[PDB]
This record gives sequence, C-alpha cells and structure tokens, in this order.
Amino acid sequence: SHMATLKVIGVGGGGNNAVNRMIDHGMNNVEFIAINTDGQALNLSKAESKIQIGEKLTRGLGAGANPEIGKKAAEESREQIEDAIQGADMVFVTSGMGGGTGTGAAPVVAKIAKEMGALTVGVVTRPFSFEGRKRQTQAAAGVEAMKAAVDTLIVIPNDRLLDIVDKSTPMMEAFKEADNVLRQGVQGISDLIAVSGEVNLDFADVKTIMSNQGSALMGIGVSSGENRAVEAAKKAISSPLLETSIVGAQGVLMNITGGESLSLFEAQEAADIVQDAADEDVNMIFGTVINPELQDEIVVTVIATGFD
Ligand SMILES: Nc1nc2c(ncn2[C@@H]2O[C@H](COP(=O)(O)OP(=O)(O)O)[C@@H](O)[C@H]2O)c(=O)[nH]1
Ligand code: BEF
Ligand SMILES: [K+]
Ligand SMILES: [Mg+2]
Repeated sequence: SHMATLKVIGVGGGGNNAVNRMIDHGMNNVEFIAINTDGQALNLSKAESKIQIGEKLTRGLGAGANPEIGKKAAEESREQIEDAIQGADMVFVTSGMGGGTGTGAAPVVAKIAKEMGALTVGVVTRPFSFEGRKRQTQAAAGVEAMKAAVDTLIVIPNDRLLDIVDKSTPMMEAFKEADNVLRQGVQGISDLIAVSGEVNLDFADVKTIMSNQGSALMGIGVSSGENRAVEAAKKAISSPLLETSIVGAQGVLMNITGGESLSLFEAQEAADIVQDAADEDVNMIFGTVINPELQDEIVVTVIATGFD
C-alpha cells in the first residue's frame, strides 16, 4: 500500500560521476538528480533532472576548489533543489569531499532534503593522500558538515582503493568499486521495499534504523554452497573501502533472501555473525524473503548504525 520514492543526488564532479556510472549500470525505480556548478560536466550527465547551481558566482565553471562558493551556490538555488526533491521519502546524496562544489553544496542539499521530509543518507569520499593535506583538511570539514546535515553518513576514503588494486587496475575500474557501496545500498533498500517478505521489513524499519543515527554501514553479500549463510553474512559486513566498520554497531537491519531451502539454522548462523562482529548488544530488525526462483544462492543485506 505504501511505495517509497528513492532519489539519488550527485553533487559536484565525483558525485555526478557516480550518478552517471550507476545509470549506466541500470538502476530502476530510483530517480537521479545531478547538481553541479560545472556546466561542462553537467552537460554530459545522464540524469533526468539536472540543476546548474551558482551560474552568477562561477559563470558556468566549477568552484575552483573553494567550498564557500559551492555552499553559496547551493543556498541560492534552494528553491530549485526543493522542487527536484519534493515527494522523496529517501534521498542519497553522493559527493567527493575536498573540492569546492561537493564540499560546500552537498551539506546544503542534504539539509534541504531532510527539511523536506526525506530520510537522508550521505555517501561521500575523502581524497587520496597524494592530493595533499589542504584537500584533506577541506574534505574533513565537508565530512563534518555532512554529518550535521544527514540522517546517516557513509565515508569512503579514496586511499582504500589503493588496497584493492594491483599495479595495473584501471582507475575507472577502481572508481566503480567505490560506486558499488552506494549502488548496492540503494538497490538493497529498493528490493526490501519492493518485495513482500515472509518476515516482512519495510521502509518504516529503514527509518527506525537510519533516522538521526550518525555513521552507517550498508552491505550486501551473496553466496552459495556449504556455509553459504556465514559466507554471505561476512561479505555483507566486510568492505575494505569503509571508514566505519561493523564494530560497535548498536542497530542493525538485516534481511536474508533465499529459496525454499533457507534453513532456520543458517539464518541464526548469519545473524550470529553480525551480532558477534558488532561486538555489541545490537538492536536487530530481522527479515526474511523466500524467492523460489533462487536455488542455492542466499543474499544477506545489512544496514548498521548506532556507533557510539
Ligand atoms: N572515488 C572517486 N573520487 C572522486 C571522483 N571524482 C572526484 N573524486 C574525488 O573527489 C574530490 C573532489 O573532486 P570533485 O568532485 O571533482 O570536485 P567538485 O566538483 O568541486 O565537487 C577529489 O579531490 C577526489 O578525491 C570519482 O569519480 N570517484
Ligand atoms: F570543481 Be569543484 F567545483 F572545485
Ligand atoms: K518488504
Ligand atoms: Mg568540479
């Protein structure tokens, strides 16, 4: 009876790159909004909804690494941003911290979304160390501003990409690995909303776990065979790309999807993996979906919050 509206908003260059790559991948039932100062980059956006901010400040250029210009640009386009958001039940704001537009405009966009009634999740990167300390300090201020503006925040330090590449992995391939954090989080929530579970979770449960909750982890794991449930649960909670690990989580939304063979025993095994990894007394909202078209694969979705 309730069908939640999810939007993904890219802010600045890195955020709009993420939006374009997610659209290429193919999302469905998610709406995308592209926000930038940089008219050149914005012109190449694949997003249905595009908002050029700050044209009077920048003349259609980017913000030249000045976050105050990104912030003013967003504020002066508040009404256009409100209009594009209106109706969203959930908004993901994605941005690369450290430049001028994401750093300054992304917290404004998040504040607007939350004031408009949307559950508001930020997924942002910190710069590579090779970009230098000024970029890092500027990024840190953006992260802090994002935390103040969102319901929950996922931070991806770009330095962690250096942990998952070999000497030849293309830069674009590494970037797609960072994108997956947002894409699979969005997809997991979309699927949770769309499908009726045997133990049914819904958007009210997402809100309980994510509303006004600080740092977050969103993870998906898929596995087959023996120890599938343990293996899928470990994959869901163990991304090498995250600033915030599962350790310390006090609230967890966990959904297990499997075929008719999904056993009670393996459901407990998977839940225990998350409980034990948290190393906390976690408040868990547990769900299950039986998809008969699944044979031997199991999918574990985890949203974790409450680090404190
Ligand atoms: N992982 C990733 N990081 C990016 C990407 N584009 C930019 N960055 C990072 O994001 C930071 C800000 O860059 P950018 O978004 O282009 O600046 P802005 O347009 O002024 O918001 C950079 O310092 C990089 O660390 C991307 O596509 N993927
Ligand atoms: F390119 Be960002 F606007 F500094
Ligand atoms: K559901
Ligand atoms: Mg730019």
